[PDB]
Amino acid sequence: MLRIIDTETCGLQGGIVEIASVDVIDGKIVNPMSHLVRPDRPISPQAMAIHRITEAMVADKPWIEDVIPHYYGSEWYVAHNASFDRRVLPEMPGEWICTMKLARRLWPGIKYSNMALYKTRKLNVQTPPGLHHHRALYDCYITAALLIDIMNTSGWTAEQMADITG
Amino acid sequence: MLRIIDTETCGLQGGIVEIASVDVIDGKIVNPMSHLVRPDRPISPQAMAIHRITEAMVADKPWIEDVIPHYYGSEWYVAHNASFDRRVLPEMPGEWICTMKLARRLWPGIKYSNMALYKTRKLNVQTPPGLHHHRALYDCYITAALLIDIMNTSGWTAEQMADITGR
DNA sequence: GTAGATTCGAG
DNA sequence: CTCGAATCTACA
Ligand code: NA
Ligand code: NA
Ligand code: NA
Ligand code: NA
Repeated sequence: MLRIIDTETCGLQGGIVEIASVDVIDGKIVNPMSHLVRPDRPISPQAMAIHRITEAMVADKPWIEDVIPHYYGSEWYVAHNASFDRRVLPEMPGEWICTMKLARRLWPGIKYSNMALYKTRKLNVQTPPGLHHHRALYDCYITAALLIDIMNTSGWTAEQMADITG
Repeated sequence: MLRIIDTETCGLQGGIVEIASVDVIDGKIVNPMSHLVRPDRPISPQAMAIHRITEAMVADKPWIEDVIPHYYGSEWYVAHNASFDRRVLPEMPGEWICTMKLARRLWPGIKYSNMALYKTRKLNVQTPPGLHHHRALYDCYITAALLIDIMNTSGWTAEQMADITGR
């Protein structure tokens, strides 16, 4: 069972405005979670321009320390540029897989943003209502679609995908 | 006064088979020097295909040690990828300027080899007689012309050029 | 800001 | 063919 994970932050240095996940089991996306989170610092304008989460939206929410355990219990954590998410988030009890590194191995000499791989691979997922790109959950559905494409293209197992990641 | 320094070697680790300089004063190139040098090691065939200098050509020349004293005493040294010359040559006083770095900053988005720049900047230089590309002295005049173009175009002072190089 | 992959000069 | 410093990329 693979658990795509994504996080919106106050900026590049860290802070979480949101976290979301979906699970990939048997080539199907299931079990979506998402949480707006009260960050440990101000939300930089550059980052708000991007995810458009405001201070008022996260002011009555829980600290990351108190939300993160809702995401425990997967063997495998997948993320696009997983190094980012593994740095800004607290310690996750599981192994990491990076869809960015796997997309490069598979398809050399292209662009490797979450969203560029989506279009280049001509992917389609159902994405939840009320949630635009660069929200934790939306982007989860994107990164999960991408994983499924990577698994259907290579036959790589979770364990192999982690080996390539590390 | 800026002294352009260039060096032909045995490989990309070092060993000196040739050295040469010219001096650039008020946009004019003067005081050319060059020496063939006996290297502290074998001339690899990879280097030899470039500079064209055989073992027999430098078998009874002086070692770098006996010859580097002619080159000392400038306040400023200039070389194309000075990193390289600085590494393979004996330690040199004065301040270093790197034309590769200056070209990168002045003209982003092109090639930065001595000879690429020579062509793109459409340089004209008076080269020495009976030499060719990758003969220390020959390359000096190329790198000197590029420096004089870089200075005319940017108006950078030496101190500004040393800053850009990385003091 | 980050850390890793890629590039590009010198002989 | 060697190998670094400089230049990209992804992430918010
Ligand atoms: Na992300
Ligand atoms: Na995102
Ligand atoms: Na040189
Ligand atoms: Na040369």
